[PDB]
Amino acid sequence: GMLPRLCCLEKGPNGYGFHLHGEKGKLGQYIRLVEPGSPAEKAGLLAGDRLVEVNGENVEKETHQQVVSRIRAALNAVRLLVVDPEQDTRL
Ligand SMILES: [Cl-]
Ligand SMILES: [Cl-]
Repeated sequence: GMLPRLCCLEKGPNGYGFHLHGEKGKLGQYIRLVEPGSPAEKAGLLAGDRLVEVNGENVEKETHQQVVSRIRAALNAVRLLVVDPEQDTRL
């Protein structure tokens, strides 16, 4: 579709079930290691997706630490707006 994917994740016993990672000396947080059967999987996250917003706030220029803090601050739920970096670029 035209609108980016919005993944709404409900925290489970063992968390959301994904890793968030950045690259060295570069902005951008990306999804990896989406656990089978997890809230992350069920919401439609895929490894390689680039995170654009967390709960309605743009994180494209935030540090790893800042983004993790925002996801953990939503102590039970989170809405992640994500894009496929091979198909979407911020200018
Ligand atoms: Cl991965
Ligand atoms: Cl996309």
